[PDB]
Amino acid sequence: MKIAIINMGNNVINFKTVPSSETIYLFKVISEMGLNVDIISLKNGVYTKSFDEVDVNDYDRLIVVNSSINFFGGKPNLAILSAQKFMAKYKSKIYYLFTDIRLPFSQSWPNVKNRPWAYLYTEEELLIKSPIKVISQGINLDIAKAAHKKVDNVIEFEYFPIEQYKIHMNDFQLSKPTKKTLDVIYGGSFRSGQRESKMVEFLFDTGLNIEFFGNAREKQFKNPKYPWTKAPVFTGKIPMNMVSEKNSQAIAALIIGDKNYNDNFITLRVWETMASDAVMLIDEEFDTKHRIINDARFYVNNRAELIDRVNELKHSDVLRKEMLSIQHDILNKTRAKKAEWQDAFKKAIDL
Ligand SMILES: O=c1ccn([C@@H]2O[C@H](COP(=O)(O)OP(=O)(O)O)[C@@H](O)[C@H]2O)c(=O)[nH]1
Ligand SMILES: [Mg+2]
Ligand SMILES: [Mg+2]
Repeated sequence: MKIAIINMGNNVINFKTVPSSETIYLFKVISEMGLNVDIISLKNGVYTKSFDEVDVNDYDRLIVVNSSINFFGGKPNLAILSAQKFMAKYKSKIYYLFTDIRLPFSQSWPNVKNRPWAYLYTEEELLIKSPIKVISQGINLDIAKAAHKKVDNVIEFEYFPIEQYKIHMNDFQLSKPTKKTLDVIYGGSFRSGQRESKMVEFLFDTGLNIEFFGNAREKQFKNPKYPWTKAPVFTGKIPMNMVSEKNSQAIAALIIGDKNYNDNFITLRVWETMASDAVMLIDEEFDTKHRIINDARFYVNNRAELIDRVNELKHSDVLRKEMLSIQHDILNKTRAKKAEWQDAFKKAIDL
């Protein structure tokens, strides 16, 4: 029994990049389940074996982490091409880990054929024909299916909370009390504006000391539908393995998501935030039933309520520590279900 896990569109080496980090973390959580797993990437490394040195059909299961397959500048991207070539030769079912609604499985050949460098690859080499099982982070399978409406071989769909992987690591640990330097914090990309309204509502013109880290930059917020006067401070990107420590610098950390994420996705940030020393404040619309934490104090409906809640935490250290204790307790209640989680994952990949 040998399992192979690959990232469909990014090179995997270490924790210097987010997609590489995510693949390594998934590799780790699967391995810790008592399974033999290899990460296959462009070259052999501390965490990987090269695509060329192995033979895909020697593996009993092929797991693929979702990614975009867009070629920038219309130039070749070996991570994408080699991953799909690897997938194309596999003769069994492919398990696609669908954690980002915007990254559904897609065929690269259709884009390659019209390229001047098309002569470098053949349809036979890149067209993936094996049946595929999409393992959806989102519970709503129709949304997942709508996202894959163009593919002809994506046959199955099954929900599984993939991004709980950070809390189930053998080396997982809650963040410790941290000196506060910010009132509110949020880390992420601009996600092509798929969440601009919420970002402006909760992070702009608040009068609070707010920091926005990650790939997002102030100049990206220019939609006339969502005006603002004073923006939060944009500090740049940090390694994925440092996100909880970063969140911990603030009194509170914001939870928001894409339209299709509301009452559907429980993203990685939910856990990175819950496990941090920052009080988790959730956009009401993101979890209307309060399923993450059955305590309305952790939820905010708009800018005004966010401002009120944050001030409350600033004027009462005891309230802040109470809420942190509660989210830490809730996080642990989910960790106590690791066995179930592991068995659910194994079943998801037909083991
Ligand atoms: O500087 C940063 C900012 C974000 N992240 C990671 O990127 C995720 C955010 O991804 P995205 O912006 O797509 O938001 P999501 O849709 O995950 O909420 C975080 O949870 C982190 O794991 C990171 O590693 N470094
Ligand atoms: Mg994610
Ligand atoms: Mg309220």
